[PDB]
Amino acid sequence: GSVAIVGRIILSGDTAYAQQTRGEEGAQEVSQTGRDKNEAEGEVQVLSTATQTFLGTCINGVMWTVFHGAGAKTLAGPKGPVVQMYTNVDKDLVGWPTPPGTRSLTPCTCGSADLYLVTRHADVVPARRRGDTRASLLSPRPISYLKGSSGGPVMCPSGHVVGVFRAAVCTRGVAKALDFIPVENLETTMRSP
Ligand SMILES: CC(C)(C)[C@@H]1NC(=O)O[C@@H]2CCC[C@H]2OC/C=C/C(F)(F)c2nc3ccccc3nc2O[C@@H]2C[C@@H](C(=O)N[C@]3(C(=O)NS(=O)(=O)C4(C)CC4)C[C@H]3C(F)F)N(C2)C1=O
Ligand SMILES: [Cl-]
Ligand SMILES: [Zn+2]
Repeated sequence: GSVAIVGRIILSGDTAYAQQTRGEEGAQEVSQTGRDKNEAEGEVQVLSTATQTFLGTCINGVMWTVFHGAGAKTLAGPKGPVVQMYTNVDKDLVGWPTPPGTRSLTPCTCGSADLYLVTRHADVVPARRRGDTRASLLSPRPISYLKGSSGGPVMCPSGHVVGVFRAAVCTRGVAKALDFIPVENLETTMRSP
């Protein structure tokens, strides 16, 4: 089974919109055959396997997502399934060559502490950065609000990408903070010998 693109999260600065591109049947077919003839576009994709769904974020020519969503699976593409370029279980990180037609977000170099997560439902969730990999939510959220958004982007006010959403700091079913793979750690992954 392959990972399939089933939609994209269109970013328009302050707001986002979730556009579905595959229904359940089409999604399953793309994952089964590993072949996807739709011309992809955008920077944030909605991804699905046979059993799960989550997000992927295009950065530095690679579409990144979480290992706990994609495993080591191939990505369905126009020429057939595409093997993962990066697979790091320790970081819960995987990457494929960015699908043709997509574009990459720019890594943030402005150091702003005011961040926002874009969820799979196109919700924008403000957060305040707390160290390298964490950001505290301005408003607590039920975990169901954030489920399915692993692999989505954490952004700065200028529309730069700061990190890739990995996990929620969550007790008693309420998320208080975000854990994300910082963009600098993606560059390290692309530099690791
Ligand atoms: C309690 C909780 C919120 C469920 C949990 N918090 C939590 O563990 O907090 C601690 C303390 C602060 C950071 C974190 O340190 C531990 C690191 C965990 C990890 F992430 F690195 C991780 N590495 C793995 C590597 C290999 C195999 C499996 C792995 N499994 C992992 O974590 C698991 C999964 C991850 C998850 O749910 N991610 C999200 C999501 O949407 N997934 S998903 O799309 O629906 C779906 C399941 C389809 C793919 C974004 C959060 C959303 F729900 F908000 N988890 C549990 C959590 O977030
Ligand atoms: Cl990391
Ligand atoms: Zn920035």
